[PDB]
Amino acid sequence: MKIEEGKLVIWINGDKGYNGLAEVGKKFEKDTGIKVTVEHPDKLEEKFPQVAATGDGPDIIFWAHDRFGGYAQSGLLAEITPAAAFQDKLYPFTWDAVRYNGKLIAYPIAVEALSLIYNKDLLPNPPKTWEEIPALDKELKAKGKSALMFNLQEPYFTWPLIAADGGYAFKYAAGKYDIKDVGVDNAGAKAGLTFLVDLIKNKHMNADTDYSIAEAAFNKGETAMTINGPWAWSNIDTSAVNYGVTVLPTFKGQPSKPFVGVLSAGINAASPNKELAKEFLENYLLTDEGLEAVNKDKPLGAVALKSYEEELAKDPRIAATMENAQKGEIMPNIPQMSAFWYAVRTAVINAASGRQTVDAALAAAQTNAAAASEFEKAKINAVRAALLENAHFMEKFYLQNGRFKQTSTKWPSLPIKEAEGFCIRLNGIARGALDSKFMLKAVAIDKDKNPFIIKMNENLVTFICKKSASSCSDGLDYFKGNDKDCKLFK
Ligand SMILES: OC[C@H]1O[C@H](O[C@H]2[C@H](O)[C@@H](O)[C@@H](O[C@H]3[C@H](O)[C@@H](O)[C@@H](O)O[C@@H]3CO)O[C@@H]2CO)[C@H](O)[C@@H](O)[C@@H]1O
Ligand code: NA
Ligand code: NA
Ligand code: NA
Ligand code: NA
Ligand code: NA
Repeated sequence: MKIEEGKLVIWINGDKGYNGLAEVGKKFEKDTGIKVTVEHPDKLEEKFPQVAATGDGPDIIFWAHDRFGGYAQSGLLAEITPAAAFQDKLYPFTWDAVRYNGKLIAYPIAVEALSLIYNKDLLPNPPKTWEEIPALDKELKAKGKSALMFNLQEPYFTWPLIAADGGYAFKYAAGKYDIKDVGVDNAGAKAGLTFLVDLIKNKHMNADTDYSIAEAAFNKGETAMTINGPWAWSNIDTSAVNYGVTVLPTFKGQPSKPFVGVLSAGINAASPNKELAKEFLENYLLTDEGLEAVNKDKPLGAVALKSYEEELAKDPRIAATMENAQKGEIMPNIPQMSAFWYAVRTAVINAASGRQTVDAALAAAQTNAAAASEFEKAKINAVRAALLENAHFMEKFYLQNGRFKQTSTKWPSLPIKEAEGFCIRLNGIARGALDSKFMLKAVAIDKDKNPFIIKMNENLVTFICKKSASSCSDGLDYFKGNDKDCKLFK
């Protein structure tokens, strides 16, 4: 159950250079005696918050930075505090990708963007526009080939087209990503997904194509182009394909806008090996030799470490990666990114299969992306459970005393005064309060992490309110005052 002291367990995705990373772990063990176990479990980014919530999981978790705000909201990550001399060794924008509510919550490793990858023997002059792909596919179909195959099961790969003409995830305004301003169903997003769906309708792509299908077709010379990231180049090198890496096609005259990911390494808040983890990441991995060992296994892309990036930048494939990154933008790291991705995944699959029109698929995704996160819903349920336990006490107290108040100016002391990061009190001053009614109110101790209050009456009718000035630190035994932006709990 508990993480073992005196060892490092690392999780990293199966498309990355995990054998190269294990070589870094071997060097760490030679120098320190500390064994390093690198694992690449399936769905590691979903497993981590499940097991880390209980104090389990790896010491170190690797993923793109977009997952990390959610992990931090759940209290799963240790704060990262590099010395200034170390911080200056990495590009500032990579630290900003892993900065959440003022704190660094991971070490940045590498900067990833998708590029267009093309077979130079089939296609010495690849297209500059998406619009010319249908004609090109027709020519290649006459030769027993196809123009383009890429993973249609993951929204990461289709997003650059959706974003090109105006799609966006969350608008950045007034100094934050605004989770109420989602750009998934505007005209530009609809234009881009419509074009992808048109390609499928016209048999230029097949809706069922996934990562392995598209990789095999490209690496076997059956399709002229694919869309993928630097991690994919290793398997192409093994193949007989002479490939180039270039800027993504434009759509309606505008660049495709890939979402740029920073592969990042966080430290589990429950790890008893935090100082060893920091030494591994700072002094072994984030060095020219450490990144090289990973890069030799599967290319990292551009790296966050300035010294090594100066070498990698001379590789034309890295120059092309950077060109596409410059036309995209950094993913937000905020907790809501999970809801955004799951929503767009379903939309693309549904529109591409014909199960829904583009308009209906994206209208649903727009709603789902802005809807209450899984964290918020779980928190509300868990806080409500604590309210129910206190309500049970209130009814026990009532039977014992004939009223809900202890005295005319004092409420009885509750059995569950804190739960799930909320303080819980009776709501309303006791003076003049009626004898056969009560209200319980739960307020967050950390109101940036849990920006809502929950209140419940004696018959368990519950409201969630997003605006309240109440504070758990005000030194009082009750709450008073009105809440705003309230909605019935169902
Ligand atoms: O689609 C469901 C999927 O949504 C979320 O996954 C997203 C990743 O969080 C995001 O980083 C990006 O993933 C790509 C990696 O950055 C890249 O290094 C490489 O591994 O390819 C990945 C894409 O397959 O985009 C995906 C969305 O496609 C969410 O975190 C997942 O739990 C969920 O399964
Ligand atoms: Na340091
Ligand atoms: Na910090
Ligand atoms: Na923000
Ligand atoms: Na690289
Ligand atoms: Na470039």
